[PDB]
Amino acid sequence: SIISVSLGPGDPGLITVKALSQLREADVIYYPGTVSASGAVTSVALDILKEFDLDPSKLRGMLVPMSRGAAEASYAANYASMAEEVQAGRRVAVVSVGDGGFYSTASAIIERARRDGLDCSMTPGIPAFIAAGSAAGMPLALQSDSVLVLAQIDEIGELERALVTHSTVVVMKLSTVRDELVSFLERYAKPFLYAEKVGMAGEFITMEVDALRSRAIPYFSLLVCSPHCRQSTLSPFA
Amino acid sequence: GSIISVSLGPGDPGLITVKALSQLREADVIYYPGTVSASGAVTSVALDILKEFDLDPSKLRGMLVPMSYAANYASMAEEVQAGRRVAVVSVGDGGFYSTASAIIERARRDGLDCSMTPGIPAFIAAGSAAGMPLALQSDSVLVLAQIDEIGELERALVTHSTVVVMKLSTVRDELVSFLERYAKPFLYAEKVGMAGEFITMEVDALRSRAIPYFSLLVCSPHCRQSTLS
Ligand SMILES: Nc1ncnc2c1ncn2[C@@H]1O[C@H](CSCC[C@H](N)C(=O)O)[C@@H](O)[C@H]1O
Ligand SMILES: Nc1ncnc2c1ncn2[C@@H]1O[C@H](CSCC[C@H](N)C(=O)O)[C@@H](O)[C@H]1O
Repeated sequence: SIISVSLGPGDPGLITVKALSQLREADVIYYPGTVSASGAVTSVALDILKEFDLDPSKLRGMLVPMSRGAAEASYAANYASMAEEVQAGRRVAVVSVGDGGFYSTASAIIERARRDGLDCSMTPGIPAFIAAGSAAGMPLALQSDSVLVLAQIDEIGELERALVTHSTVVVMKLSTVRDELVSFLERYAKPFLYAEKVGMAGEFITMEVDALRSRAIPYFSLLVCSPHCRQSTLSPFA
Repeated sequence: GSIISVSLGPGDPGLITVKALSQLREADVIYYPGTVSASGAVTSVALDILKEFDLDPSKLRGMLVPMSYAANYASMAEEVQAGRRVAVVSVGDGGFYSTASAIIERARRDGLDCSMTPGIPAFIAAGSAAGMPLALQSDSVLVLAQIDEIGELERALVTHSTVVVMKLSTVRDELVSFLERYAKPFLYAEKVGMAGEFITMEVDALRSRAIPYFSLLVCSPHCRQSTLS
C-alpha cells in the first residue's frame, strides 16, 4: 500500500503517534528535497525523519529544485517506482512537511494512486501556520473570527486588500514577495508574526519589523497578520 | 510549577502528537472542557479522547459549561504556585477557536509559566479522512465559524473557492436548502476520528441527519478528488 504520512511542521515531537508508527513500519520512504546550484542536498523532511531511528536505506529522496517547483513533475516521475513496491506487496508512505493535504505535492501521488486502485491513505499532521501560532504563544482564532490563508501571492497588493475584510490572514511560501515584505510591514501599521523554520534547528520568529530589514526570507517562512498577535509573548502588549 | 495548553488533536487518539502525549503523562493535574445541557447530561469529547491514553483517572479535572468557567483558574493558579505541572487540554488545536485561549491569557496576565503545544485542527483531519486535499498550489482557504446567517457562506463562496465552516448549529436548519442550490462538491464531516464518526459528500445523507456541534463543512472543488464524491 501507499500512505501519505504527514510529519508535522519541523519539531519531530509534533509528529502524531499514528504517523510515527506508520513510518517505523514502511518498507520504503520517499521524502522531498532541494539542490541549490552545485549539488549538496537540503531536505527539511529528511531532517525530521533522521530523528525517528529509521533504516537509512528505506528512504528515497525526490529532488529537482525550487522554481514553479517542478515538484508536481518530480513526484510523478517517482510514482512509477511506487506502483512497484506496492505490486510487490511492500508498504510505501510519502511524507509531507506539515500536513499532507495542505499545499502538499503528495496530493499528486494519492489522486493518482486512487483511480489506479492501490490501498492508499492520508495521515494528517499539524500545518506550519498552526505550529507558528503556538510557538508565539498566541491564539490564531477566537469565537466567530474568520481565518484566511493565502499562498504564492503575486504581489503584496493582494495581502493589503484581504486585510480589511478578514480577521486573521496567513500568507505562505513567502520567497515570492521576499522583496516587498518590509515596506509592506511598515504601511500596515498593525501587529504581525513572521515565522521561519518553526520547530526546526534554524527557527526564527519575530514581531519586529527592524528584525526583518536585512533578513533573507526563505521558502520555509510564513506571515500571520492578526490583532491576536498582541497576545503573543513576542508582543510588548504582553 | 507550570501550566501548559496541551492540544489533543481532533478525536482519534493516534492523532495526538508524541510531545502532547508525553506532557499529559507527566502532568500532575489535567483540566478538560465539557458541556452540561439544560437537563444535566454531560458531553465531553475531550474526556473521550483522554480516556484513550491510560492516564491516572484521579488527575483529571472537568471544567463544565452550559450547552463563566474561565474562572477555573484557581485551582490552576493554586496548583502551579504549589510546585505542580498543570495541563489544560483542547480538542483539535489549542489556538484555533479554543477556549483554552482564555485560560492561557489569564495565566500569563499573572506571573505564570505557560506554553502551547499545537494539535491537528478538525478541518485538517476531515480532509485526510475523506482522502482529499484541502489546498493546492496558490489556492486560498477561508475558515468561517458560528456564522450569523447562511448568507455569510454563500457570499464567501463566490469569492473564495475552498471555504470551511465550523460551529454549524447556528445554521443547521438551513443546510440542506443551501446545498441543493450550491449544487457543487462538498464534504460533511461529523465527529472525525471519534466513535460515531460520519463523513459524507451526499446531500441525501443529510436529509434525515441530525447535525450536531462537532461537525464541520468543507465546500471545495477538491472534494471531487475524494473516494466519496
Ligand atoms: N516549519 C515551517 N516554518 C515556517 N513555514 C513553514 C514551515 N513548514 C512549512 N511552511 C510553510 O509552508 C510552505 C510550503 S507549502 C507546504 C505546507 C505544509 N504542507 C503545511 O501543512 O504547513 C512554505 O512556503 C511556508 O510558508
Ligand atoms: N472531531 C471533530 N469532528 C468534526 N468537527 C470538529 C471536530 N472537532 C472540532 N470540530 C469542529 O470544531 C468546532 C469547535 S471550535 C474547536 C476547534 C478545535 N480547536 C480545532 O482545532 O479544530 C466544532 O463546532 C466543529 O465544527
